[PDB]
Amino acid sequence: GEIAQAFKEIAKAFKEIAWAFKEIAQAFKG
Amino acid sequence: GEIAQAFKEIAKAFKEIAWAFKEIAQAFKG
Amino acid sequence: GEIAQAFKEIAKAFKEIAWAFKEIAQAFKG
Amino acid sequence: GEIAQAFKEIAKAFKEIAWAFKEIAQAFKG
Amino acid sequence: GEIAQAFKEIAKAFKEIAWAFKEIAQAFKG
Amino acid sequence: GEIAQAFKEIAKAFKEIAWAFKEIAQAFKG
Repeated sequence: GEIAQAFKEIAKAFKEIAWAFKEIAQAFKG
Repeated sequence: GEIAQAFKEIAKAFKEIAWAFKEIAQAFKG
Repeated sequence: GEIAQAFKEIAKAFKEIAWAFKEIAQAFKG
Repeated sequence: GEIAQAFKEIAKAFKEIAWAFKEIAQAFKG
Repeated sequence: GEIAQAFKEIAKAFKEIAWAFKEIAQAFKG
Repeated sequence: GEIAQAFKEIAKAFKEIAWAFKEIAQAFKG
């Protein structure tokens, strides 16, 4: 289904956003 | 229908947010 | 109905967010 | 329902994070 | 009910991330 | 299913992020 595919893409983007947030936090902490 | 179309547009925006986040994280690495 | 309308409004909100973070990614170039 | 409500709350928080990112990037340039 | 629960937890965390970014932006303004 | 598991993982990652930026925000005060 198109909706199921969109959810998969949204999950993948959330994980990429999470990883970028963690890199930014490391930049401020260091 | 219209619900599937809205989810495709949500997914598109999420992909663009994830890309921007990766760009921002890369700027904090120089 | 209003289920469709809710996801349509979510699509608009995240398009606004995508615009915002594209501008932030550009602002870090300067 | 509950998923749409959570998307809306996430969108509102993203917008506040975007505004703060803008002020931070602007600070780095004067 | 798992996906709705996960979305509620994501929304909770985003509210807290937003609070922190607003504090950080205020620090850069003073 | 799998998509529920993906969002459960995302929830755990963003709670870690909220924790990280709580510390960063309070470090910007002294």
